[PDB]
Amino acid sequence: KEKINDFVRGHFHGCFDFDLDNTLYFFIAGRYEYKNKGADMFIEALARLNYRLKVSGSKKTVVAFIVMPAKNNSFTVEALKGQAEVRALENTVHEVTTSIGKRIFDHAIRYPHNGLTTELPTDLGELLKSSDKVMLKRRILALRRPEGQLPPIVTHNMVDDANDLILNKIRQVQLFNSPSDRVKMIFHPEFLNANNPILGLDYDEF
Amino acid sequence: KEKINDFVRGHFHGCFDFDLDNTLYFFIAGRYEYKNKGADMFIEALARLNYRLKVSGSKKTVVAFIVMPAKNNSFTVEALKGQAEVRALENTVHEVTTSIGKRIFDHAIRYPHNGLTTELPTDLGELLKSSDKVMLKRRILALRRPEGQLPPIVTHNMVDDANDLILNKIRQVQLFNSPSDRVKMIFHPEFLNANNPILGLDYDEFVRGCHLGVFPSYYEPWGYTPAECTVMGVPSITTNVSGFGSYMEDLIETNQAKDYGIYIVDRRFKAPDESVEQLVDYMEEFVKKTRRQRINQRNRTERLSDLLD
Amino acid sequence: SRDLQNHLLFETATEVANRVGGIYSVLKSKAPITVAQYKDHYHLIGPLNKATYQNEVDILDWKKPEAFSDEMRPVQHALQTMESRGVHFVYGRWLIEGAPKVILFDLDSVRGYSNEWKGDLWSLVGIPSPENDFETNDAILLGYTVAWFLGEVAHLDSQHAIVAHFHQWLAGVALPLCRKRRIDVVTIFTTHATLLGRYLCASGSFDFYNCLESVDVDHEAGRFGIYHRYCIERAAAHSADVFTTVSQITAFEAEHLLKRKPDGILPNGLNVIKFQAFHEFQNLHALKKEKINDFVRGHFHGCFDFDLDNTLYFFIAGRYEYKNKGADMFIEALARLNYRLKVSGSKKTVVAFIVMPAKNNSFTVEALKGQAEVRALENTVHEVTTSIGKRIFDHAIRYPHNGLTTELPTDLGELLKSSDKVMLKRRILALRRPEGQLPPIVTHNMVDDANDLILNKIRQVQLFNSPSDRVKMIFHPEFLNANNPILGLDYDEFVRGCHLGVFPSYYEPWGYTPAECTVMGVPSITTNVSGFGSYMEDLIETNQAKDYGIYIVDRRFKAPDESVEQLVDYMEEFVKKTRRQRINQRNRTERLSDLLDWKRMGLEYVKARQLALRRGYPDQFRELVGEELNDSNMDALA
Ligand SMILES: O=c1ccn([C@@H]2O[C@H](COP(=O)(O)OP(=O)(O)O[C@H]3O[C@H](CO)[C@@H](O)[C@H](O)[C@H]3F)[C@@H](O)[C@H]2O)c(=O)[nH]1
Ligand SMILES: O=c1ccn([C@@H]2O[C@H](COP(=O)(O)OP(=O)(O)O)[C@@H](O)[C@H]2O)c(=O)[nH]1
Ligand SMILES: O=c1ccn([C@@H]2O[C@H](COP(=O)(O)OP(=O)(O)O)[C@@H](O)[C@H]2O)c(=O)[nH]1
Ligand SMILES: O=P(O)(O)OC[C@H]1O[C@H](O)[C@H](O)[C@@H](O)[C@@H]1O
Repeated sequence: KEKINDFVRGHFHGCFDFDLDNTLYFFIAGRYEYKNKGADMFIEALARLNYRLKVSGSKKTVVAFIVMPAKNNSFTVEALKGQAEVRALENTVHEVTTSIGKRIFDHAIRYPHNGLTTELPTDLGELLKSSDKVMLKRRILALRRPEGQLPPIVTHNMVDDANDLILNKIRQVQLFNSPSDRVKMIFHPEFLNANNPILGLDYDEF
Repeated sequence: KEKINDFVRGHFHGCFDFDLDNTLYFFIAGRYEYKNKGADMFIEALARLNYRLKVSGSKKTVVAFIVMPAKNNSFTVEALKGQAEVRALENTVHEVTTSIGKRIFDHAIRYPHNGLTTELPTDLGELLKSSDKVMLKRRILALRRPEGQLPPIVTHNMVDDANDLILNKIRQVQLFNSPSDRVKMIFHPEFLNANNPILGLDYDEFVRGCHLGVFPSYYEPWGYTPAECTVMGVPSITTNVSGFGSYMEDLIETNQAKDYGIYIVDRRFKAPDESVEQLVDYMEEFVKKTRRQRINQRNRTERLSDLLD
Repeated sequence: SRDLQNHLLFETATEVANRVGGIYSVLKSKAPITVAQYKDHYHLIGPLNKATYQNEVDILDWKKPEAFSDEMRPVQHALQTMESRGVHFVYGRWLIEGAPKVILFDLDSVRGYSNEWKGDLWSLVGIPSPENDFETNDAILLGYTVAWFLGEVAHLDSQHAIVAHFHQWLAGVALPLCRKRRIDVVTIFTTHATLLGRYLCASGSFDFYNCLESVDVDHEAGRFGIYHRYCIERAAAHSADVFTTVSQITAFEAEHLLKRKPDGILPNGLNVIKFQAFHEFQNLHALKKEKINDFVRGHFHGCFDFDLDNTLYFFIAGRYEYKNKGADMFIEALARLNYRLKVSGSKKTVVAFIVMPAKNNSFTVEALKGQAEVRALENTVHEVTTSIGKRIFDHAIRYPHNGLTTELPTDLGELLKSSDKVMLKRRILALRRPEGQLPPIVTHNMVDDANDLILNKIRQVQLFNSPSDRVKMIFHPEFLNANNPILGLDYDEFVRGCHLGVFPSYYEPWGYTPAECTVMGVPSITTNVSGFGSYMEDLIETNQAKDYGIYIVDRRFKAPDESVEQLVDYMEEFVKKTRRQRINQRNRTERLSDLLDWKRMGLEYVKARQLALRRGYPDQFRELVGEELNDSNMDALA
């Protein structure tokens, strides 16, 4: 689940308005047989669930995955960039927390000497310096997405996007991953594999 | 030097009121020859240095090490506990900063949604929870020393503590690592070795980490000790009755030699109390230096090591 | 009765808070000494970039009484007058070292005035301003707005003498207005190039440096469709109390093309970041180089057949001006260098980066996936070594019991299990690339790949990053920034990581690009027709200059083909160096930093301001100093 969470933060970079501790992960998968496999029904019911949850005031979020193979030209640049920007924020946080550590540690070892009156730091300024703040703010800027751009409904560039049965159905029911939709939609038109650059899970693990 | 610091924090646990970024490490090392290796001058000089630094209101600290083998029953319980107590605080801080990490990250990735008005957290309470505080306070309590206990002057249990020349001399001059002393004494009665459980450095590594060797020898036909020290780019005090000192004295004009990290005490044409006062003048002249001055002096000392090849 | 010692300074430029090129770098790097000297009397001025000003400018409240002193009070009243005629602006601290107060004017806020202002410029200066050109529109708007502003300050303030300094023709429309309106300020104009000089060199046809005196400026300004802009630049240079360039090369050029001999040179400085340890810059080189190594490994996944420990990194960087910045010579020289290195059997590898912005649709999927593929292998390796660790540890702690007869494991199989081998082999497969596919020569998808000048030149010389090529090419058509997903470095960091900067410019009034390398202890190749190269050539004997990491290519007194061969000689001489010799050359390069510090260069700006005050108020200057001093130029006065 935590690897799924990693992908999902990247996919929703700059539009991340829900708590993953209160998010559920539904999926459909198999060969791309729109009618036979239930993909038409799945997408329809999710749209009705999305309406149902909004009405009842639910705080849950469903992220729904479709894993069926379609003709594509690999992953979108947005799917990969989002992943990299998140990875980059992580690494920046790790540098900052390492500094925080040295400052907490010095305070702890020195108390109660040199005018330290509390066992621990009380003010965030004792731990978090302006250079630390600058690089975090830059990492946050990298994750911002354009005015009115929503999290996409597909992870790849499709050969025939305009005629695809699953995408046209998602567009018809109007699940565009709006912030007010409690049900999110992600079509992944490739079979899962641990060498996948965005979601490095084999299907069984996923 | 970071490995020495790590040892010093342990040694001074519950008594750590000075700044390691502004602490210098002096050492003497060799065979236990109290008189011939100058250990008596060294300790006597340090006690006078301590006086001069206190009077001048200097905020610097010198921690002097004596590395000379004496019969012992290995490390004290105190030495080992402090090392482990400090590690235990390290690991607990590492847990807590991992937590702080998750919380900073969440805020960063989530901004500006769900009421996050600032890009970063501003209140420490968002990052540091009460379970985290309880852990850290417990580690801090483990580091507390009993009322009125001072960091020891020795790391080991000694076979004949009461008749040991070095410890008798340290106690005679009353260098007991009191908080108001700006000079600290640590006698480590065993050659260094990276298997050592409290200061896991071999000797060459230890020397590199230090700031100044002090080797006021009285009988010393060569003096391999300051020579090695010079080869590691560490400045050092020697004497004109040491063969290393005699050789450098003849090879460089003595006021210029201080620039290349070679201080030479005169023990041949001066009364002992004049030699001690000169040794203090050199130590005090070195403490005064800034970091940039220390760095460039080491550079010059390292060049000088071509001459000993 | 205006005070000459306690005076205001107003510095005006289009790049005041948005990077276009080197002028941004001048104003920024120069702010610490300028603020140190003036404090609350200094103000930068420019056009408000409504899009990008958010990132760099701290917005301040100019209306509160606390935001100005009482001697500086007139500047507030002047801004309150501009408000009461509807001129919108922004007051703020620029978020740089120095922290200088800025005044950015909204050019949309006076756009209604365009036609009567364009007309006043025609009738009362002479400048035809065809409506087509949105650049010369915005220059006229800015210039009229600023001359209006200084007009108010000059009337409302009666204590301070005022120095108005302006950089480039874009900010120089205010100059003729201050002269024509007899406004009580003294003006400096600094030009960082010439319009005609760019365009003459760009059309890389003729021998500009030697055949300069014989160009008909009116004919030539005509044929380039530049005359209306050339006329602004000329009026700036002619209307200023003091006129300056940045280099002697450009001074020679501004004499003959703008028709006024400059009063002196304002050579460009850097804000020299000292370290407490001199050697700290060497450590930074090795840190930043490792991040470049990380990128390279991804770029060459499945085609990685060289040792990065025996690989050097050359770069050219700058705005996309193919002839003027010398991208042509660079690519040509690398191709010959490749041939020399193959012939002499060299084991070294050179990876050449070209960092020049071009129209693009972001990074290729390929370049991103490789980074992801390499990062994924790294983590699998980390997993595998953790397990290896448990196993060495068990062996070591158990020895010599339970039949462990040697202190350490001897067979790999004790440590590396088959499940470990299976995941490592999967990651190796993900890095594999199809039969015959070569590492790209470019990291982005181009708009107009087939017509791009750099790509066509790389194709012409056939540097396709083949395994037998000892020189590799990577074109990165965007400026570097630490949020970049494939090479997460800021430009300064990347420069520290590299080994050699290569900037064989034909047209370069100064060239901060090699100067920035020098300050970072990175050797650079420049030319004798560049401001920086001419300047350094004058200070160091040209063979000694190579040992301090200042390689200068002769593009004045040599045929273009001799220059290419000289550039190649330099590259090959550098490639032959051992590591020790590289480390020693970088130290020698670093020592030259002091020569480029603003603490030295910024004295020329003081001479330029003194001369303005000496020309504007001769009587007062005389009685302040004691003699009638020579005002003919900057050095004659000092
Ligand atoms: O990825 C990158 C790569 C480079 N840069 C920066 O771009 C700047 C280029 O200035 P440079 O002086 O080399 O030439 P430029 O201003 O383009 O042209 C001339 O004309 C100029 C007109 O002002 C004159 O000042 C200049 O000296 C002349 F040669 C330089 O300061 C780099 O640090 C960057 O921000 N990011
Ligand atoms: O990313 C994926 C998703 C599914 N599967 C497998 O492919 C089969 C899908 O079956 P299919 O849709 O062909 O027919 P079903 O058995 O589902 O009716 C299952 O056995 C899954 O284990 C896979 O290998 N990779
Ligand atoms: O912890 C230590 C301290 C010293 N030494 C070595 O001990 C020698 C000192 O020599 P000693 O005092 O035994 O007599 P000397 O040879 O100086 O006359 C030097 O060469 C040091 O390298 C060592 O190996 N480990
Ligand atoms: O990148 P190179 O020119 O090979 O330099 C590599 C060198 O860089 C710096 O000097 C480092 O401090 C050295 O440890 C390293 O050997």
